[PDB]
Amino acid sequence: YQPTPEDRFTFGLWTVGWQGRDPFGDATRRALDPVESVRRLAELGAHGVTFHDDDLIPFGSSDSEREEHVKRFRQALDDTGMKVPMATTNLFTHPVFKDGGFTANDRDVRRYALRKTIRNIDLAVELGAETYVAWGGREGAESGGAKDVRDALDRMKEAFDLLGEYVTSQGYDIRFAIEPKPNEPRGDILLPTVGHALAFIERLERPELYGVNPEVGHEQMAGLNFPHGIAQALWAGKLFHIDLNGQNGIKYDQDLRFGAGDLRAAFWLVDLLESAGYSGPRHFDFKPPRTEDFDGVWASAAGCMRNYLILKERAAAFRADPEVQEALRASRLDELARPTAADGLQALLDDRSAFEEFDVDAAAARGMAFERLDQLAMDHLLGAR
Amino acid sequence: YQPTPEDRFTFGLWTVGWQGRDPFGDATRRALDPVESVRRLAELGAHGVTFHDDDLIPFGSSDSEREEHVKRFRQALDDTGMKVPMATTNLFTHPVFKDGGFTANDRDVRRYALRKTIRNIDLAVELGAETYVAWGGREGAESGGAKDVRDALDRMKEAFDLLGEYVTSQGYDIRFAIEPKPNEPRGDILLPTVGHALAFIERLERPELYGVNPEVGHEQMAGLNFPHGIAQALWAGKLFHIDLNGQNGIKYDQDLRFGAGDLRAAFWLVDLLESAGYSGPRHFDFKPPRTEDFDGVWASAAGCMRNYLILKERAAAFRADPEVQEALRASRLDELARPTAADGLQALLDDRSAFEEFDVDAAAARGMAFERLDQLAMDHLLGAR
Amino acid sequence: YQPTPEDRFTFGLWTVGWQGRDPFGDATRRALDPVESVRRLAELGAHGVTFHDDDLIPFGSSDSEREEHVKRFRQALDDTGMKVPMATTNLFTHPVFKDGGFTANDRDVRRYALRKTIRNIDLAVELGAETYVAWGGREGAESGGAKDVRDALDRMKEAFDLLGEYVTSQGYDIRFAIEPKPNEPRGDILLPTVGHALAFIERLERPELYGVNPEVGHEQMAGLNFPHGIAQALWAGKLFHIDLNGQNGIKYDQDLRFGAGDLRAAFWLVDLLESAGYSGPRHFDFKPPRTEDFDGVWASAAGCMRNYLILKERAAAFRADPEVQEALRASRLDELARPTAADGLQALLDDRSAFEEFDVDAAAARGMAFERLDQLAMDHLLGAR
Amino acid sequence: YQPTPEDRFTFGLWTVGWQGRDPFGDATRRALDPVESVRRLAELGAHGVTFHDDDLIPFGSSDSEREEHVKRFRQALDDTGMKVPMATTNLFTHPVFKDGGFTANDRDVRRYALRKTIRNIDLAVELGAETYVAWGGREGAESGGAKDVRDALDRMKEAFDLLGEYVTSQGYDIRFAIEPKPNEPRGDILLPTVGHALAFIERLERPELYGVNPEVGHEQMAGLNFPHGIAQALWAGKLFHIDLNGQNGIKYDQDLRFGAGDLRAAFWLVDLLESAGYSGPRHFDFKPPRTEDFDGVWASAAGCMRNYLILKERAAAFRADPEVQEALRASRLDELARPTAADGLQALLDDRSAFEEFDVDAAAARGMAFERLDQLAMDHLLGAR
Ligand SMILES: [Mn+2]
Ligand SMILES: [Mn+2]
Ligand SMILES: [Mn+2]
Ligand SMILES: [Mn+2]
Ligand SMILES: [Mn+2]
Ligand SMILES: [Mn+2]
Ligand SMILES: [Mn+2]
Ligand SMILES: [Mn+2]
Repeated sequence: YQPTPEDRFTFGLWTVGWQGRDPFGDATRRALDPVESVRRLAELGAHGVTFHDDDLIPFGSSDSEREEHVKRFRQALDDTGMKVPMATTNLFTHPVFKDGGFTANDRDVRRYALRKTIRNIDLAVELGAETYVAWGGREGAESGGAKDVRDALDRMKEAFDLLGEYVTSQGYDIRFAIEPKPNEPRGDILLPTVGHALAFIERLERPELYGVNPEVGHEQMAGLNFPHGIAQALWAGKLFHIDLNGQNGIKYDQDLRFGAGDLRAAFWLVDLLESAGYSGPRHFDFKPPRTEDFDGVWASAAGCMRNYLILKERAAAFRADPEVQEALRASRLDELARPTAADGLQALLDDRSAFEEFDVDAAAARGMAFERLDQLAMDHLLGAR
Repeated sequence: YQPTPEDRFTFGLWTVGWQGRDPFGDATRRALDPVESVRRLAELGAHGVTFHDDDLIPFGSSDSEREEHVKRFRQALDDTGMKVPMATTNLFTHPVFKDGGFTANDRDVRRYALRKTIRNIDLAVELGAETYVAWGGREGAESGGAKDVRDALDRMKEAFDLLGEYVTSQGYDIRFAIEPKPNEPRGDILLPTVGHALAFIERLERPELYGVNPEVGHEQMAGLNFPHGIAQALWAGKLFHIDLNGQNGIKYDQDLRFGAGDLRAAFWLVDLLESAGYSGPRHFDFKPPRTEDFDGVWASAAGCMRNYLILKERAAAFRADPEVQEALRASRLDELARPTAADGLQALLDDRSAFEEFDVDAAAARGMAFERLDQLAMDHLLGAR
Repeated sequence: YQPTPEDRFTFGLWTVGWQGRDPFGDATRRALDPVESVRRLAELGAHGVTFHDDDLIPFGSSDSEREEHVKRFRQALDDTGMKVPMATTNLFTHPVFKDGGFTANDRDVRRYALRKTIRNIDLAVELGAETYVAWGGREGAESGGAKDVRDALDRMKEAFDLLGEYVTSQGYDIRFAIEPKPNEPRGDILLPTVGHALAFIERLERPELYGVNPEVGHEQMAGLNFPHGIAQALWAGKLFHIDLNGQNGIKYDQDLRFGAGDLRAAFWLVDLLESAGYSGPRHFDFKPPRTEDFDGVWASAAGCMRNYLILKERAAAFRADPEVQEALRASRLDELARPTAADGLQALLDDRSAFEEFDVDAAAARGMAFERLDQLAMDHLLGAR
Repeated sequence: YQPTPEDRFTFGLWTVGWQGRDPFGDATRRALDPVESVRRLAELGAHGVTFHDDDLIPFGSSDSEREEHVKRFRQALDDTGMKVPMATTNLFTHPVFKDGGFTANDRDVRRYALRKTIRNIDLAVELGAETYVAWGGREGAESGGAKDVRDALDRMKEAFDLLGEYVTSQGYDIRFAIEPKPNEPRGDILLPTVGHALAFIERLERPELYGVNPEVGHEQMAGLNFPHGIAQALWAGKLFHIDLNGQNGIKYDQDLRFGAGDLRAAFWLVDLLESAGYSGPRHFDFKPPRTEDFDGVWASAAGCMRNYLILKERAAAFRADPEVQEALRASRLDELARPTAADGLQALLDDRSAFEEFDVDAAAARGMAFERLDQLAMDHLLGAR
């Protein structure tokens, strides 16, 4: 279960570089040099890294400081052949963004947010990012009066439309991926799920330019089925990127290493991604627990990729197993793929077998055989076949 | 706080009619005659009633039995002047639907589900329904292998497309409203939130024919902000109908009377509906707790309407209060309503005041004054102003 | 992973015998004869069965009907050598119990609840039950005014004290196990967690007679760590019995087969039970999903026991692995077992190494190595060592 | 609704003093001088303030630095007549506590934690604290192997026993209050609910010295009914102190001002505290949202107290209302207060009216009238009576 760069595993600078500050705790680790992160992740078999602007270039950097940070980073990338498939803006950390970036009540803040984003889009393109992620962590409210959500959605559309106009004007190929999260740090965050983000995108001027960057933990913070959400994103053609981590149901965003939290959900996710032929980065947005030293950081990072590869093997064996294939037939997964009424409305209306002469009781009596199928899945996950 | 018909309060037959069977409990109340329900609801100042097919006509009724049930119901409606603004299909109760209606793995069940729906659409239109609701309560899974969600969404789209074709073919004015729910009775339900439903609708052949019927409790079962969800639905022009009730956060679907559960959320919902000039039914999908006799049923129903009317008064008083108008200005709600960059992309890019010359620290230092605003809101809700 | 009776796997009649009625659904399976359940479970390698009074003897049975039901049951038990280690009362299904048994507001209902319980205690003793379970599913409220909880706890203590007096008076060896659940079917249930039940027991007249019967799904309905709860129960000497099943975090009580839901929690539970040398029944309180026919029922039941046995093997291999043993030392699990201050208060106060001369920074710099340990645990669970 | 000192409203230094650092955000406010906090809180009509050691004296202060901080604080207290009814230790912020204080795997950390606590107990007593709170925020785990919970509870008991020995040895009157929290910042925290804490206390050497300090938000993070929890604490005689704030169900710890979050729960809490004649501090552990400037801080703090006083008025009016007294009788709350079987076990056994001759159907038919009662409660809360 050794990762190779062809596996397209990527990590945010901010993941292995998390110093372990939480709402009740000071840092437990010194800052990481992005250069060290690039080299160490390469050694572990990573494909690439990602960054917020402010991960790579300290906020408030001079142009000359900015140049030096980027130069050193590119030297590390060039030396190792590591890629930068995705980049994003920090519109959450600085107190200016305390009521949001794109949907800050203060108009001057909204304009600044856009300029900050646009600057980093340029850098992303220079570094070869195919996807530009937007997580609106500060977009929302703790109280009802604070935020008119219709107005906020107007501002959010305006922002994303302007970003679309910008990339088009520049002839960039980069696409946008909106990252939903239901809450935290805001009491409620706008576009709280994959669903809300997908719906919003349809109302943008150039919807083709926007998809989703769903995160395992985020959907699970709403107690939602992450594989189901990813399925709908795939169905919409909108899975531009994905964030992989672990979460123990409905609490604060834990950002455990992938495979931790809901193990079975991780299995069904990997099954879906591989079955669907998702070709995007397998990106880990995770935090090595602050209990850990740097040995633990790199162990946790390695664990992300290991767990993906184990689950990939087990999902593949599941699908390849003739006993499972028969179980799928027994459960009529194959019938689910048949059109309901390719014969058309009139044919359906005129079909006595579909109502008048439908034996509801015979149909009802048919077991779905789902439990046998699921225990085959369990056996395969646990290598108990 | 006396309800009158022009308040547009409506109830499902299945609400006041709930006999109090739960997963651990037998009925605590005898079945209600729909005729009595109509009469009692009329006396309480209800505008209308709604029904599943199987609430009005017992499943498997003969034509003569069906005619007699509909005859008696129509007489009650005519006697009282009660309206039927909405109806729906029961695609969840009968064992045949144990793996779904429209997305049953069994093709013959999918076809039956459609025929059952179409039959009731005709009756709904006869009785004057402007909205036809679909709650796909059995669409989903308890286990990962049981349901291919991409295939399921293909079948779901086919079903809704066919229903659209049908209403078009008949020259009906009735529109569909998809009712999301995250879980229960399936382990996970497809289209689990307002977001997922809105997204799905955009992929239908005739999206204009479909909106959402969000339920307070359902969004809150995912820990989501219901007012925020309703805001997004309104933003999308897709709030065709709404289900009002109470829920205490993330647990089984409680269907408490409206005002119970999250009282603050109820306030902000009514504020939004009234502000936005929602003109649809105020429909209660609730269950009088099984502790109650019939006196308690009618008390609970009266409570739904009473609570709406109190909250309406308090929300209106909030928005009218000069002190609140000043607080909203202090919190820059007015700035939120102004376009971020009506001067356009190029002007934004060239605006040094938006970046190089933006005083981030001065902006960050401005308090949002949200707490003062919210306490004004609290004072108004509690009548302590 | 073949179960043997020595494994002490037990099932409620109501588990495999669940006909699949849920709050939105009619039965999907015919009723099971307890006699068939005994014989089929025996064939699958079960140790025993359990029952509510009303599972074995239909409510309202004549004495002669009661005698015939029990006679047939005992013939099946005697034929197979199947045991009845636990029994319980149904104080939830009948509408009389709509506001509770022991803490019904109606005093006459409370007295009836006790008499119903006492009758079944006698039967339990006849059948050789070592544990008598009480799940107060109807003890609680949907509204604040309905239930004075101090009064309710007075009534609950009175009831349990009377039950203690009864078993003592009869010289029975049977002990009581209180089963917590946070909600459902009541909006909130009294003694909602293992903690609340443990605390309550300490205030009973004869606390030695009472322990807990924790259920996986129930604790997880409060988003709690079930293994942690079981640890505290073990610490208190109060794990008389346990209910094993699966649950996907915070929603309605799913009662999935054991191993389903939170797989990693199941692993850590089995690790703890085996490590602690828990000698009580491994009891499954689960429901074969209503999607299933009887083939699926028995497959689901078999899966309960299979999953326990796989997890038992993996937990044992984890603990036996010298690499894991070293990881545990690296993480100072062994230091956790050392008394903090066996040298006593004065010694601690006078110990400069404990404050004045404690190098906080050196201590802080020590990594806990928890991530390496946890990935060893993951490898072992998945058989990827 | 003007607060005055005799209302016993108290605030942590860390509440109004919160600089607004969260897991995704830098400070939005400058540090507050405790002297200013004391003065401002006094002007708002606060009774008292509380502190962690490290709120009052910066970690690692010299004796001269410590004396100067305490000197200035004492002067503020003396100037204003503000009391210090409670204090506590910070065993969570410093990296040394990253795996806990009392249940750190590292023995030397456990000993340090105790010495740090004991130092502050002395200061607490000097300043007139009647209660010493312990929130073990770092006691727990993110992973299953990291913490043996039985061993941890052994260490936790040792720690609390030693603290009991200390206060006894010094002849202090101060009592301990353990503050439960289910999670955050640990993945799971030991003693996660009021229940678990109550249970644990019963196993201490001197249980009379220990109660609970429950927090609204903490119980609600497990989706529990806070009033119910407080009722059980009162029942046990263990409500030594209470933390008041707001929380929106199952998510990160929000620490909204009291009255925000679950408003209904706030009502029923105040009703209970006042009815039970709780005489302890009404302490607010809250954070003014980081959106706010200092004007917003003091508004938020004022809101805490205002909301308590409104709810107090409404609860008193509810209980005083003859209509409510009648509704409570109709719902048999008076019957709940009567012993079930003061006639004793034998009399109960011999009472045919309790079984053979009990009319179950007549009992079942009696409505509980809970909905009428609750709507009276709603009317009173909203001032609509
Ligand atoms: Mn996250
Ligand atoms: Mn992410
Ligand atoms: Mn509902
Ligand atoms: Mn509904
Ligand atoms: Mn259960
Ligand atoms: Mn159970
Ligand atoms: Mn808190
Ligand atoms: Mn607190």
